[PDB]
Amino acid sequence: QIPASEQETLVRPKPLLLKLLKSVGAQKDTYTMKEVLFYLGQYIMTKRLYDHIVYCSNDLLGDLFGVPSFSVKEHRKIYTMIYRNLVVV
Ligand SMILES: CC(C)(C)C[C@@H]1N[C@@H](C(=O)NCCN)[C@H](c2cccc(Cl)c2F)[C@]12C(=O)Nc1cc(Cl)ccc12
Repeated sequence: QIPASEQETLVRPKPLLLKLLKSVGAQKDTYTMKEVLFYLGQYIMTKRLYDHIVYCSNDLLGDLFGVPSFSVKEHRKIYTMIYRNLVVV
């Protein structure tokens, strides 16, 4: 059910993820996970990979996550895919 505390986690995205974030406006070295989820979420809507599965097999999101798609309901899984592209602060 995940803890609310997780969204407060401070993180430094690796180069590729930092590249995705910068496309929806991000301009920081370090982010809170809340910011990361919001910016990735706008990356997903503005680019219609979602309308409850997200389709990214032909996008760098797909490259960063290592999957051609994923269910937006699987939060623990999404969290694990995101941490592979960042370092905690
Ligand atoms: C464009 C969108 C797909 C509708 C946005 C997404 N909506 C959220 C959700 O759970 N919707 C169910 C309805 N309650 C989802 C989400 C929110 C908070 C934590 C997690 Cl792990 C999460 F998955 C969301 C998000 O906010 N950011 C985000 C980032 C990635 Cl990489 C995948 C999915 C998301």
